[PDB]
Amino acid sequence: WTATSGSCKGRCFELQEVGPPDCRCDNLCKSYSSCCHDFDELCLKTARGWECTKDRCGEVRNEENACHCSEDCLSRGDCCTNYQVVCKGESHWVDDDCEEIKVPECPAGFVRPPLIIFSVDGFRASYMKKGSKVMPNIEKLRSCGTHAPYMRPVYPTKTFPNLYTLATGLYPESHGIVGNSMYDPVFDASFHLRGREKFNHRWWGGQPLWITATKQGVRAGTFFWSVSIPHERRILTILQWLSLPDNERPSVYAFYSEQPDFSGHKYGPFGPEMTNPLREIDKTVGQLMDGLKQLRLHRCVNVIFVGDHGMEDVTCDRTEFLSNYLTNVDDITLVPGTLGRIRAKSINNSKYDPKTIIAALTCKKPDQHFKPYMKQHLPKRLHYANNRRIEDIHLLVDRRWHVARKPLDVYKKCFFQGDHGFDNKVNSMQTVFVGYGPTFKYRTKVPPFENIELYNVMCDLLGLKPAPNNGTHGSLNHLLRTNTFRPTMPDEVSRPNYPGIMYLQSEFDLGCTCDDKVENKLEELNKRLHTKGSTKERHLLYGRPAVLYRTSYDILYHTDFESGYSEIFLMPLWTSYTISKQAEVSSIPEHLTNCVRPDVRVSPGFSQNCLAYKNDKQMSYGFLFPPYLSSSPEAKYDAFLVTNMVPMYPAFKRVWAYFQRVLVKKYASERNGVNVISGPIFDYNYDGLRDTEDEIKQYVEGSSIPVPTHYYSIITSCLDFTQPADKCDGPLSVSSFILPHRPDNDESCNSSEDESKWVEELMKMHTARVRDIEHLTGLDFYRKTSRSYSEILTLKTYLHTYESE
Ligand SMILES: *[C@@H]1O[C@H](CO)[C@@H](O[C@@H]2O[C@H](CO)[C@@H](O[C@@H]3O[C@H](CO[C@H]4O[C@H](CO)[C@@H](O)[C@H](O[C@H]5O[C@H](CO)[C@@H](O)[C@H](O)[C@@H]5O[C@H]5O[C@H](CO)[C@@H](O)[C@H](O)[C@@H]5O)[C@@H]4O)[C@@H](O)[C@H](O[C@H]4O[C@H](CO)[C@@H](O)[C@H](O)[C@@H]4O[C@H]4O[C@H](CO)[C@@H](O)[C@H](O)[C@@H]4O)[C@@H]3O)[C@H](O)[C@H]2NC(C)=O)[C@H](O)[C@H]1NC(C)=O
Ligand SMILES: Cc1nnn(Cc2cc(C(F)(F)F)ccc2CCC(=O)N2CCN(c3ccc(S(N)(=O)=O)cc3F)CC2)n1
Ligand SMILES: [Ca+2]
Ligand SMILES: [Ca+2]
Ligand SMILES: [Cl-]
Ligand code: NA
Ligand code: NA
Ligand SMILES: [Zn+2]
Repeated sequence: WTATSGSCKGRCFELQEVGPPDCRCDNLCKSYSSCCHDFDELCLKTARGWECTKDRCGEVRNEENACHCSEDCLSRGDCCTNYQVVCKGESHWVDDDCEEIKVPECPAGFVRPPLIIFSVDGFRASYMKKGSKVMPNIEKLRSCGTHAPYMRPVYPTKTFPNLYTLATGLYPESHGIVGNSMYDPVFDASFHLRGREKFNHRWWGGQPLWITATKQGVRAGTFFWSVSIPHERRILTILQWLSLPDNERPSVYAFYSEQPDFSGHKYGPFGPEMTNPLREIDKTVGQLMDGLKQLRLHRCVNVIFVGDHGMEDVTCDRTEFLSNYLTNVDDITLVPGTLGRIRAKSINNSKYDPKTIIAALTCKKPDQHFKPYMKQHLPKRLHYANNRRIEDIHLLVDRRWHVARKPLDVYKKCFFQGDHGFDNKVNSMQTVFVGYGPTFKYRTKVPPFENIELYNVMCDLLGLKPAPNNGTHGSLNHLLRTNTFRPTMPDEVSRPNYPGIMYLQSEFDLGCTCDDKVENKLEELNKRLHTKGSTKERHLLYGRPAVLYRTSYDILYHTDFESGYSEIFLMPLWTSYTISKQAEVSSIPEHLTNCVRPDVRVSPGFSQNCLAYKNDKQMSYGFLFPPYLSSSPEAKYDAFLVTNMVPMYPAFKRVWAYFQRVLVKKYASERNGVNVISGPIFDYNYDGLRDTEDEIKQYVEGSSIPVPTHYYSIITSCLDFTQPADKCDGPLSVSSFILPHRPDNDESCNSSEDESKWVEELMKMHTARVRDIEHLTGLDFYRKTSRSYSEILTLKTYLHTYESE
């Protein structure tokens, strides 16, 4: 019930919410059908439109008008945004030259520069260049302030997950808005864009910026706008709140535009019909900036211009139908479109089987335009699994396509020419970031970054402590003139042991063999120095990784590589080696094919054994430092130490051996040397965080040797490739991956072909940030470089995407 006979007189766009049944006058009352009877008349005035004209200048105030051009409008804070231009000979903000804002220039009574977030739906990154001729105000923000060539959204690249990620700094698996449509099996309730379930607070986790602000004493405008409120009235409302008295005035505001997304779905991302929505959005930015200029706030407020996701060409004919693959199509529920999520239609059917659905959807048609995954197998960079609202079975849809359950779903629903939701590394899905104001830098371009980082920066802009989130605070310090956050590196929790030679060969009973009994004081002191760390500066270039949890591990040195060997997991946590551009690849010699050698620094009890692999018919082994890249025949024996061995499915060994034999030397050639850190990851509860021992679900049969869910590598070189990786004076360059450790290559449809045709494609799909690996291992890399810590945090958030420009 709403008692809609209250009044909005003196309450239009009130900031505090009034509870049912009393009627509301806030910017969300329409969406709840709860506005007072006189909300339209009082709060949504339209008379005489949105612009002053010469003949209105100096008019007698008429309270009916949408906005005013009477002499008293400046002190009332309700002039039309163009009032000073039409009536007082002033210029539009866009016509003024840009001039560096070195210090905030704020009216007295302003405690801090306000922040205005101007959010645009479906604004594809490339619109900034391609539409620049019809967007002069946006182009002035971009060229005079701080801009990125693009900003990466979160997956799925849909509105609700992304706007709420912008507001919280959280991945959708953590904040709970994992799609525009969701079923929660614990609530037994469905969330949809249409209707009332979405307003229930139980769906929305984390802490959005307006709550962070309010908890810390910083007042916030209400961020949400009902769709029927015209944009001109939204801008006027913001400008009116900015005229409130000091103690009542908010410091943070949001504007939202449904465009250009609305027209992009109808016309495609570059339909000729898209020029006018871009012009209209630019005009709205111009009203805001003119309005700030009237209030003397145009060199006081920080403005962020930001989008939720881009837009791709998608039409009805590019739809795959599950009815062309599955026999049982009526036994499933599909969430369809630019991603798929599948679950059982009925929980009472125990002849539903995910294994059979996946197999029926795998590589079944030559050009197939989607790929099925159990969610724990999705690329870890998507961070899309740890939530009960994410169905176990997921379809990753190719850009430009849809999936649907049956043809009748698509013609009983062609209209549309645009859509979005695909993998967040797809170029068409990228969106925009510009920051302009006293706290942002002047005429500065910054590299692309992820939208999960912005909440921390918005908190820095407002002097707030951010709630715990998934940004890396400090990684965006290079966007800011001041208010930077100066983090300190985490403290190491476990210090390593440095074992020497402590065991005789006969103490080991591992079932391993090696033909190594090939028997010099010159060369002998030398090999002793290598085991004590004499080449360590060449192979460990950025210091040893720090171990941020409690565990027992050993540093082991070798001529060609250094490792941190876990006595608990029986294998290295990390293995670090440098490969110069001059390095040569060699074979594994015949007599060494099955060689595994006890390591006399590490007890039998803290070693793997060969018998376990012999007996486990599913599981084989590989090595972390590759024997192919040994510096000499004699050094190569170190690569067969049992402390360099790790468990690998034979199907995974295909991928790993090709990476190590072919790709590393390719990278060294191209990048002028590389330093590689490789290791295992265990994430059996798919939470993106390092597993403890009692979470491990699989061991090499009959043993305590844990099986990794993934293998990573971090591949670092000099950004100035004219300097070799091991003698780099300035910034670094990194690419990394987290490969899933699977017992088949069903993910790669062309895996019967030579590895040259499919392995690197797989690795690109599983590209990762160094920070993703940090979460999954509890290790902290790049501890000892020449570089500032914020620069290193930016390097750790980099993702190498393998998209063109
Ligand atoms: C990205 O950043 C985020 C934020 O930093 C990281 O997420 C944090 O990760 C921590 C570990 O996974 C986690 O800390 C746990 O908190 C538990 C208390 O939880 C409530 O309180 C917080 C704070 O206000 C709150 O935000 C939580 O919100 C979640 O849950 C509600 C729904 O109930 C949602 O609305 C909301 O969206 C959010 O859901 C997400 O997180 C949960 C897990 O908390 C998932 O289940 C969801 O799928 C979704 O992703 C809560 O309201 C606390 O209980 C935990 O302690 C347990 O484990 C420790 C080990 O130290 C042990 O001492 C205890 O025994 C205890 O276990 C007991 O319970 C078990 C379960 O019943 C049981 O098995 C045992 O036998 C025991 O009885 C733990 O400290 C923190 O909640 C989240 N925060 C958020 C906001 O998500 C995230 O990791 C980052 N991601 C990456 C990749 O880095
Ligand atoms: C979601 C979400 N999370 N946080 N916020 C708040 C937020 C955060 C941020 C920012 F600062 F974070 F950037 C910036 C702006 C906003 C306000 C967004 C807003 O006013 N709307 C209401 C209209 N919405 C909407 C879209 C489409 C349809 S449909 N399918 O029926 O056409 C129905 C809808 F209700 C989009 C959200 N929105
Ligand atoms: Ca959107
Ligand atoms: Ca885990
Ligand atoms: Cl969805
Ligand atoms: Na085996
Ligand atoms: Na295959
Ligand atoms: Zn859309």
